[PDB]
Amino acid sequence: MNLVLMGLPGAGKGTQGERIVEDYGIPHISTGDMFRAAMKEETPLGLEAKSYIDKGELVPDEVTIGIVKERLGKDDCERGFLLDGFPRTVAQAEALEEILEEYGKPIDYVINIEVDKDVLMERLTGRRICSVCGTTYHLVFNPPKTPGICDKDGGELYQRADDNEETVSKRLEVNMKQTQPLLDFYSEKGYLANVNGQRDIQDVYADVKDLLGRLK
Ligand SMILES: Nc1ncnc2c1ncn2[C@@H]1O[C@H](COP(=O)(O)OP(=O)(O)OP(=O)(O)OP(=O)(O)OP(=O)(O)OC[C@H]2O[C@@H](n3cnc4c(N)ncnc43)[C@H](O)[C@@H]2O)[C@@H](O)[C@H]1O
Ligand SMILES: [Mg+2]
Ligand SMILES: [Zn+2]
Repeated sequence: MNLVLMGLPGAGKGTQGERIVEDYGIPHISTGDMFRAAMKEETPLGLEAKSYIDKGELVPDEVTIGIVKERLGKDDCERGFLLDGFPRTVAQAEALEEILEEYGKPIDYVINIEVDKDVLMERLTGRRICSVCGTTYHLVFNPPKTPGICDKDGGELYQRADDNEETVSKRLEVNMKQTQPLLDFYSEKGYLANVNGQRDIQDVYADVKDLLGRLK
């Protein structure tokens, strides 16, 4: 199963992707997570990406395409994969098309998780992330069993650096500009499937499961 999840900041790509990987065992590849892991490990990649990430701007296509090409070439991906947050520009989509021919693994679906732009700020300012595994919670919409710690591993939950109001505004602006072009690109390819992500997590996942159940 070759999948791509797309959506505006805070729409719920990670929340739905974790559910997909637990049902299908494919690797969950999020470029955002890769960038934050790089920053945490203080690598050259982390240094390069941090500037854009802190501003809520897109990390340049070249370096981003490069780490995805490398990542998809790993053995854990020979049985399928779940891209999350990549591609997010038409240029990245065209590049992904080329890359997948190489690794002989064309896209089955590009799932677009649609949530009103006006309710995303609340999704992000109320978000808490696990410092250990990266899973996310929400103070109101999906709270951890115990405040301050992850259900799975007890790690401390914190607020992602770019989830501040100022940065979210830039993130929304930047990605909204990229949204129609990406939808048009995949609609034409026929890989696109829009899902209403502004409902309970389970209702959203049910619709997603429906789609994936159609693939061999
Ligand atoms: N390809 C690329 N090219 C260039 N630059 C790139 C790049 N990829 C990454 N970058 C750089 O990296 C930065 C960060 O990228 P990235 O980490 O990919 O940012 P993002 O796309 O904005 O997505 P988010 O992680 O913020 O949200 P999400 O959709 O996963 O939502 P979640 O499930 O956590 O949910 C959010 C909250 O909502 C809650 N929630 C989830 N579902 C629901 C629901 N159904 N109902 C109510 N609440 C819900 C959750 O509990 C949580 O609190 C970018 O800004 C850019 O600088
Ligand atoms: Mg995410
Ligand atoms: Zn955790």
